[PDB]
Amino acid sequence: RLRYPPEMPGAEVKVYKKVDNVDLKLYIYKPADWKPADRRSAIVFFFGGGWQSGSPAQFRPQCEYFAGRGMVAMAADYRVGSRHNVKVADCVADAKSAIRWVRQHAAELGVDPQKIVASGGSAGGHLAACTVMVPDLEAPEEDHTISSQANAAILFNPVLILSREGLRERLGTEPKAVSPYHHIRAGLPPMIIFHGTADNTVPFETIRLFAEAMKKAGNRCELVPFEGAAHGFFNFGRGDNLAYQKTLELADEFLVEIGFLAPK
Ligand code: NA
Repeated sequence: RLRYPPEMPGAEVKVYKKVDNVDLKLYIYKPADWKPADRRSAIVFFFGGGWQSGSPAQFRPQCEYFAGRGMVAMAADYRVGSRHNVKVADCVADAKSAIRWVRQHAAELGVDPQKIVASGGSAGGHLAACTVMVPDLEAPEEDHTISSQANAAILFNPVLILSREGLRERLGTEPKAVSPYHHIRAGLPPMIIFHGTADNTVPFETIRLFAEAMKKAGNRCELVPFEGAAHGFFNFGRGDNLAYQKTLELADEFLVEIGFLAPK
């Protein structure tokens, strides 16, 4: 199914972070007619795997699709528990480093620094959400005057509640500090969420409750239920790629809606 290290044919490889003698890579898919002077939107995908495993190859098909639509699309590698001595808070710092790196290098990348989308599945969906709405947890030696906050998010059955407060050994902080749900506030970037109603790993009600309170704060937060679908339904190769195909179509219309992508 998925392998690590990933095989990423045609991708440009860039090291976005060096930490603990590990070089963390972005696998970059550029569109046709790309030039550094471009101001294209960008999307950074974070794979899932419980902050313990997974592979950047997971979102390789989606990268190819969005580069084919004119986007600078990339899949980030980030540290995980089965390979590195990290906790969830470290994964968050890596995901923020990736967004900060793309913004910092927006001119070399042909990217609009205000059109960077964070995206991910399950644990990497959590990380994407952290880069839009969870404060701090930044790499301490990076230039914090470059924002690590993404400008939109596309989430594939994300984990969004990590503390049972107001309602742990692997987190690296107090639970609330890594929990997107406990940071809902007005003025947040737009996002779309795909989630299965029969998800036994991340209960759908936790996401519906999230999106409800997100709309109350005035945020554009669309939850697309996939009736009877289970955790992971969206992945390439699952079912007959019906869910993979429709999530791409729904994500495409979301990016055109907010002005990041041109209509087909
Ligand atoms: Na290339």
